[PDB]
Amino acid sequence: PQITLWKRPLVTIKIGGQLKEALLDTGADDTVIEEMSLPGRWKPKMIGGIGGFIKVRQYDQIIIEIAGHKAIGTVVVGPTPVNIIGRNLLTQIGATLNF
Amino acid sequence: PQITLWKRPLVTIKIGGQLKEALLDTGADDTVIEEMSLPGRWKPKMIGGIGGFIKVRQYDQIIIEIAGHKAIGTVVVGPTPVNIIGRNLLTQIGATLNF
Ligand SMILES: COc1ccc(S(=O)(=O)N(CC(C)C)C[C@@H](O)[C@H](Cc2ccccc2)NC(=O)O[C@H]2CO[C@H]3O[C@@H]4OCC[C@@H]4[C@H]32)cc1
Ligand SMILES: [Cl-]
Ligand SMILES: [Cl-]
Ligand SMILES: [Cl-]
Ligand SMILES: [Cl-]
Ligand SMILES: [Cl-]
Ligand code: NA
Ligand code: NA
Repeated sequence: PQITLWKRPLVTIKIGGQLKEALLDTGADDTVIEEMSLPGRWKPKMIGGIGGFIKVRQYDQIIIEIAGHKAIGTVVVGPTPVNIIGRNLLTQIGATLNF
Repeated sequence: PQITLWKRPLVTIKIGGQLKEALLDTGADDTVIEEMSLPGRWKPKMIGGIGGFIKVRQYDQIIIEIAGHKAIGTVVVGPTPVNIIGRNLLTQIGATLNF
């Protein structure tokens, strides 16, 4: 698809069998998801946004569908104001920025 | 141009006669620039993201050249850790997400 940016580029994702809404975010290195349960072990990570840092739980090789495209990669979980799909999984679904 | 997302989508911008590097950021509603002076009136605003909120000064009708494309709109200025081109100006240069 071709997505214009007059509105937020929100898409449906599926993770852990659950449907969620997420922002396709070229300004995010990482994929950041609201508090939820994921399988396996996690390791710690500090991510920094506009208003400082938050601690998150990093899970690798998580299976997630994004706007209908399968990805498998790292997802970090923590107190984000919105689910964010960052460049690590945008590259997996073949997304580009064009103008 | 077509920008792949293996790396941060950083471009050169010109604003207020200065050159800066900025992130093309589809996850950003607004265009947020680090502390600088801009001409005209301004009003205070709070904007928030990962970590919390920052106070910024909102300037209207500001022209920015974004990787060679001129665009005009609101720019907010404050203690952001990175210069960000948000959707309010990405739309003006015709930027889209494609996959
Ligand atoms: C109202 O208008 C706004 C409101 C909010 C924002 S924002 O900067 O807070 N953000 C909104 C979003 C979190 C809902 C835009 C994002 O693109 C920021 C943009 C951003 C980038 C860097 C630093 C600060 C902000 N990215 C970001 O926080 O990425 C996080 C997660 O991944 C890491 O990669 C990034 O690079 C490493 C750190 C960040 C980490 C911008 C304009
Ligand atoms: Cl919107
Ligand atoms: Cl979708
Ligand atoms: Cl990954
Ligand atoms: Cl605007
Ligand atoms: Cl358009
Ligand atoms: Na795992
Ligand atoms: Na103005």
